Amino acid sequence: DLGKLFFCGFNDFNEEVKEIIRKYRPTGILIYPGVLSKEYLLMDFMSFLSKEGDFLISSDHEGGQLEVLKYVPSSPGNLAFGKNSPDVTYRYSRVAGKIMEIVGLNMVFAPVLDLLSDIRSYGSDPKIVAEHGARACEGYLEGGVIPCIKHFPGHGKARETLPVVDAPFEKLWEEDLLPFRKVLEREKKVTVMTAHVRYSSIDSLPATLSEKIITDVLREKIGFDGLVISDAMEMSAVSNNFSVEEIVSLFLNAGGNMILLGDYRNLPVYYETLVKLLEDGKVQKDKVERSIRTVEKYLAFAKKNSGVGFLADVSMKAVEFLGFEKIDHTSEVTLLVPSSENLSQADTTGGDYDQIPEIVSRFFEVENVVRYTVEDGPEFVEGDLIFDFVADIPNEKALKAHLSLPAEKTVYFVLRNPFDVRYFEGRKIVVTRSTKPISIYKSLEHF
Amino acid sequence: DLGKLFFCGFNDFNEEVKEIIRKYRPTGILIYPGVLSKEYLLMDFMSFLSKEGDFLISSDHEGGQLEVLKYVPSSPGNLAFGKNSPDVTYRYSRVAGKIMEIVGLNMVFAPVLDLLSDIRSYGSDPKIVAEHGARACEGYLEGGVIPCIKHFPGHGKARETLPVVDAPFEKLWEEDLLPFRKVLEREKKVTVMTAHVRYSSIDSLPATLSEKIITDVLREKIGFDGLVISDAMEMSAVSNNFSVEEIVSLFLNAGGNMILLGDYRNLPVYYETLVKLLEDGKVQKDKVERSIRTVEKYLAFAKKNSGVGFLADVSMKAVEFLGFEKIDHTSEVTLLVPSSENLSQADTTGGDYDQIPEIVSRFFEVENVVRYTVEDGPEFVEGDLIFDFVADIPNEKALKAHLSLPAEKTVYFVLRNPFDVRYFEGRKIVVTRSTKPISIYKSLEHFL
Repeated sequence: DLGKLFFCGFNDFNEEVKEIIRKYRPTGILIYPGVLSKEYLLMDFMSFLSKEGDFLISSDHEGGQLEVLKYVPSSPGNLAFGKNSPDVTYRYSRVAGKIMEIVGLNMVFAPVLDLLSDIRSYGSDPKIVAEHGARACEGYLEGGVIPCIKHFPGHGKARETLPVVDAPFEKLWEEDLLPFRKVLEREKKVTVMTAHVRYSSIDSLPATLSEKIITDVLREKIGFDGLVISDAMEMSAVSNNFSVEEIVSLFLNAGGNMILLGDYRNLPVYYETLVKLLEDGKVQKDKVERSIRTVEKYLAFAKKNSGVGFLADVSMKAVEFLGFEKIDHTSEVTLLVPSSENLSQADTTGGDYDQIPEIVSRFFEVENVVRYTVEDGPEFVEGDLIFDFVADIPNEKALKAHLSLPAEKTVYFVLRNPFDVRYFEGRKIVVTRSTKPISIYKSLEHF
Repeated sequence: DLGKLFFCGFNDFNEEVKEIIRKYRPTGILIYPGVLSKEYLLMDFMSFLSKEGDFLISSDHEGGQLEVLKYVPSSPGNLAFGKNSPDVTYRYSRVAGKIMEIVGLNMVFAPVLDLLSDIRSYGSDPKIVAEHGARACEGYLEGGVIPCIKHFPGHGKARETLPVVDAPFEKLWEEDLLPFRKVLEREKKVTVMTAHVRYSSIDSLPATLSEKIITDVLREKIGFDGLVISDAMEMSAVSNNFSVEEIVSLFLNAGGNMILLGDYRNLPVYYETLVKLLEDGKVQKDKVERSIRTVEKYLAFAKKNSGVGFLADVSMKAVEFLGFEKIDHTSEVTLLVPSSENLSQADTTGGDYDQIPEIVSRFFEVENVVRYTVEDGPEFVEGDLIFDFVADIPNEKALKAHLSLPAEKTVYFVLRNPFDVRYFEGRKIVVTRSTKPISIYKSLEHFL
């Protein structure tokens, strides 16, 4: 139940992350560049989430200034789009959505409806902002991702730890809030992210922590009853001014639904805080169930597809182990990595070899990497454990170099043609049928 | 008319490329990493093709070993997939197809139906290769792109300028062609690429140029009356052993439809060889007009959207020029480009500024680059032409530094907040609403 109320950022994928997700079951999964820029990890992560349950998976891929998804054509951004027809915004959004879906994302942290008063905004004109945001939201929706409008009730006027807007509510309602009204009044399956700002006309609390704003204006005045999510609670604007206990309770009591933690590593403290609040009766249980239900309702209509995780399975299924069940964590391994013989523009082999050291380092302590050329084979070396990555064996000379290695403690990764197994009768062999990072990554993971 | 007969590879996009394309009207545009890896070029190229006509836009994105499109999730490759359900191959091909489509490609040079005898083949058992091949072709078509099976009738056994396969035609028919048969009689909407191999059981000529293979084994025996495309004719296996004249003739007369020039620069030569061979009667007019029709057929069912091209237009449209309409292309520009700090991993403005000199290099033969810190302003600088790219103006000492620059030679690029314009009253100003390469590129083009 309580994991539904949490949205977590991940900058890596590893046993710790797996553990946290299994232990607390947070529904919200925000994936950052430390995962995304390493497509084998992204694929594994998605494979894992596929098997583990039912998640809202998001990114900060707004287009323009903030772009993290390689898969999605680069956008000049919202301010550019602000001078075009809202139809094209619909167009870009529907493409981003579609690609996001294929990849496996089912939510996006966008569009920004804050006003200019910079390139992250559609513009200074409230109507134009609303027109674009609305079409943006339908685009994303039709593409396959639940969007998220930010930052309610509008961050555009703010001034500096917790920034402050002193516009009177009337001004706020006609200008900053307009796009939020239009969008919510027209699109339903939309989430809303709250602003870490003090609106000195209406509450001393930051909007994120204000019931006046979330309840009185968002839920009531505008009558929005969908998912409300915080900005990241570690940001200085709130974390420097409030205890975790204050934060968790104020937000939930204000009507918020999901707490966003930019750092998954903060979940055990936040979750246990909430457990306590429920025991204290300081957070009314009905408010928690309402949010769980709201969360599950979005969960229900979000797309649920393996995304890119299927590619991790394809890869794993092609691998063969020959001559061993497994081996153990030896602090160090020496890696014999063949040099990038091919320099043709479309061939990716070279880079794949370049990545091997870092892949391996997720499982062992590489300690030593030495590069060797294919035609000679590798130069004899000694170490506790030795991985010899094999591309091809072109000649008896090389073949010998490869076999001079201590059979008791080398593992040959037959990366290309499996019929190179023949050259290692009665030795320890990993047959990937590819040089790709993911194939190598999955192998090691299966020790 | 006969631009339909040509497929040309482009590793760049520029005034020459545009000129070849308008002059001769090649149907097939094959785009290489030289353009793909520079997204703003990819965009302007698609925008251009879009305004100019109706093409077959393809890439060598096989997946696995050969990957060229950032947009497509990487794949472990056909050999890996060959140990998987054919359904997954269908699955990949479809997502790959659907992405190519969004981007603006409407064809792909895959799958490889060649047998293993490595990582680019589905495997050694032809049964398996057949299944995966057809599933793949189905996938790509479902997604929006016409595939191209290759290389007909199969490179797998090539013994290594012009390789030879000496297998009995029966072994061929039973093994290497098995997949070509299976895909080809299930999916008429496919295309076929020819192999630069000599099959000694059939012909002394390479398949690319063999009427015994293209007409007798493919068009008649198999049944295939769709698109036949050459492997690239500059490849030595044909370049070293035959002349342009023989090449254009043997191929077209063998029943091949599109001639692939790896290097679009060989077009003028190849093109005029054909127009002469037509006057000479050394090339059968029936086949030329037949091929033109086959090509138009495929074209008429290929997807047509501008793809990523619209993003060029969107970027262009958000730009205003203020205080001039055009500037004389001087010999050198000096670029004042802001330097960038520690910022979120998600923020691309910094990488964007780094990219400005390569962009401007496309329009100037010499350039002095100086990097200034936004908070200080630009150090005073001289040049025939100065481009002052402005992120923002936080202080007065800095605004001063920007303003001390000479107003008849310096162009200010207001990259972010268009409010900033006010400061540069009456001066020459480019208001992009983006730090993105494409916006800066589009601006320069427009004032030259």
